[PDB]
Amino acid sequence: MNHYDFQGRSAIITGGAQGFGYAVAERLLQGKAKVVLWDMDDKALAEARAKLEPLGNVETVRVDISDQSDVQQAIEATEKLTQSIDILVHSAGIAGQNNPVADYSPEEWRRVIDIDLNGAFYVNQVVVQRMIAQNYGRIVNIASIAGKEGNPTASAYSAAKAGMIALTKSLGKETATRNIAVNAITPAAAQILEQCTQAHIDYMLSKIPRARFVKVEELAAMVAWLVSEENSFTTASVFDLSGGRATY
Ligand SMILES: NC(=O)c1ccc[n+]([C@@H]2O[C@H](COP(=O)([O-])OP(=O)(O)OC[C@H]3O[C@@H](n4cnc5c(N)ncnc54)[C@H](O)[C@@H]3O)[C@@H](O)[C@H]2O)c1
Repeated sequence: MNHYDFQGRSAIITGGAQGFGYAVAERLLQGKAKVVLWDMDDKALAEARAKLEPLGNVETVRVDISDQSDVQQAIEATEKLTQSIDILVHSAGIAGQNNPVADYSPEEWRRVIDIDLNGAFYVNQVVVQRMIAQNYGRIVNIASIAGKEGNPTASAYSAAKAGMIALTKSLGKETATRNIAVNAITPAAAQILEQCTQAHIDYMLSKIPRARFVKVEELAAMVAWLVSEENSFTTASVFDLSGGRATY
């Protein structure tokens, strides 16, 4: 096992109460970062803080990242809890319902874009402002393989994740002359997936050459390096976690 140092650094992790964000918070606490969990569910946040407290110092902020005003209230509350805001791992988002474009609900389309794309912009804006003021920052926007490939019957989700990738490329080059790294990750499906049929699971696994889904352990390990100081050159890039499926 590697060790990523985070002493003196503070991190914001949206969607940190469970799943990918929780696994990243668990690893950043091993690097002894100060972790602030952003999530919409106040109940899940309370269970996360209870599990993670024996691992280190953790704070929680209730916020809907698709509401820009709630994001503005969240970043100010976080400033009262930290000395600086050094790391952002944007993991909040929904999967959206599955439907062909010909049948997709306009309301569901707008809901997916607001949460998975507009929300990512709101969070990235207020956090990078602090990173600019301190001339330090590391950002990882957790996208998806769907953003690269355009999965059939998931157009809204795929379109939202592709915007997050372009947002990442744009924001990265805007801050390239500063000590700020802005990158994204395109993971495959994770072990959310239990609502699927077995035949549907066999189809998803047939597109992944490793024949298995990514473990939250493996995502958190790669995120931990991407938000460390040693990631001092690569920015506006996409790091893959698809197990051999992606071709670019
Ligand atoms: N798990 C997968 O198979 C998979 C695959 C590819 C990409 N992703 C992406 O990774 C992210 C989440 O992954 P996960 O496995 O941890 O899902 P999850 O359901 O286990 O957790 C998602 C968390 O984000 C929160 N959330 C949703 N909308 C929110 C909002 N407006 N404001 C604040 N919090 C909100 C949720 O409360 C939850 O805590 C998403 O961006 C997802 O698109 C997941």
